[PDB]
Amino acid sequence: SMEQVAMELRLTELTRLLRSVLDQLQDKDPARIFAQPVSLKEVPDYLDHIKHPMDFATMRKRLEAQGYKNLHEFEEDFDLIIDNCMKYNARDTVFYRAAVRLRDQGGVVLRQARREVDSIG
Ligand code: NA
Repeated sequence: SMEQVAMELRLTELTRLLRSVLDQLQDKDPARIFAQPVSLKEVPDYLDHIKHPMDFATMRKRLEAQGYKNLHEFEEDFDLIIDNCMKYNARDTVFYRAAVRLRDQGGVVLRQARREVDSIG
């Protein structure tokens, strides 16, 4: 059907907006602390602490499969990256502090994305 292709035109265009948003969030992490999953060989207890790991490469694979049906789903994943990191690492660490900064800088980008997704549809 034609409707399915119009929805697909919108899921596709959402993906195009989310890709720009992802690239912009990932520029606020020049250290690349959040680029790839935490290594279970280097952190073998990780899953005893964090039940849903997330990272930017994993978000990108989902994005490129058109796996985000709305901005809420995308934001949930971004907040995992931040939230996992602030739980696992102590407050006085470079990692915990990188997450705070990412969150703060990410907020501005996400605020305007919520407007563009509402505005365009
Ligand atoms: Na903690």
